[PDB]
Amino acid sequence: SPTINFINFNQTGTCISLGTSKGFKIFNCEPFGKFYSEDSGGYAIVEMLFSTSLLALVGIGDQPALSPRRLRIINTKKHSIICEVTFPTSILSVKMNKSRLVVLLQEQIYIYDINTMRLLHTIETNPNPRGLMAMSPSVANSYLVYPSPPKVIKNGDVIVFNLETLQPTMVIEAHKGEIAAMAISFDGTLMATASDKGTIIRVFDIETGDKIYQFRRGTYATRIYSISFSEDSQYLAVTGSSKTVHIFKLGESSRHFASLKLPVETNSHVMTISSIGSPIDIDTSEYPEPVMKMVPIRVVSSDGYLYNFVMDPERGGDCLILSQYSILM
Repeated sequence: SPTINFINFNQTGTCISLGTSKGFKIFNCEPFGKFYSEDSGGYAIVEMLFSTSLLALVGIGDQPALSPRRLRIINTKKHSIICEVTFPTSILSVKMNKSRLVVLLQEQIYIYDINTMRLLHTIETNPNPRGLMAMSPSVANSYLVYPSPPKVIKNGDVIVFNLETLQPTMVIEAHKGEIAAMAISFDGTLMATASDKGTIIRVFDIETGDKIYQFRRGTYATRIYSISFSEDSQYLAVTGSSKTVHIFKLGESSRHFASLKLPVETNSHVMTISSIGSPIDIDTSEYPEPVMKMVPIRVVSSDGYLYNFVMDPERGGDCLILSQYSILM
């Protein structure tokens, strides 16, 4: 039985990247199935480009060849190695769209042309120990957002950086405290942020800097693990240490529009990621709660299961858990 170290969806929500102590795995979401697998060694980062065969790996450290300071770019259809780049400190994050690749270190950001692999720019950051950043999956609004703390008020400033021209566009005073999560809409239009107090979720317009939405999350401060826009930007999923997943609806303030309840059986210190899918149609029977259009949402947990929920786009509330599958069987 292997330990899970990393999980992510691809930019579309159709595939799952996963990295364990013994290899890495790649799944299709629906109909669920392993698409690729490898027993090489321990991995810390496994990141996809949308459904191309290119993926980026960083080994966790149980091998001389996969030090945490090394990005390796592989092709799964060719079984080839496109490239490898090394960095002065451990890699904390890797993000991609079809024009640029970004590697995130605690105090630097590296920005590459993804076809050439020519390094285009490097940003010197103040310490980002939590490896927080968000990158637009659309080339047309190709934006990267990353936290901008003071070098040890204004702890929750965020930098919006234009990847195409490699120049910063604005500073958003998003939060009063350290940033704890960030997401960017599929069209590179909106940004969503939360601070380490997880009480308030904010949504800004990238072009303006104008705060467009503010949601209250929970009552007492709890940690936030993830934020994700649905592709049409009408819903926003946030997961944190409460074992609850909250869905907020994007039309002063608002509490959450719906919630997902992961099974009581799961460990309570498990971290999760989610993605909200395009709506679909369901027959009433075979699922108590006659053909309504639900909104499907997927939640996958560190303990290694994928969960299928559906939300009622008009009534919200607590969402029904449709299904569950597992990784490494």
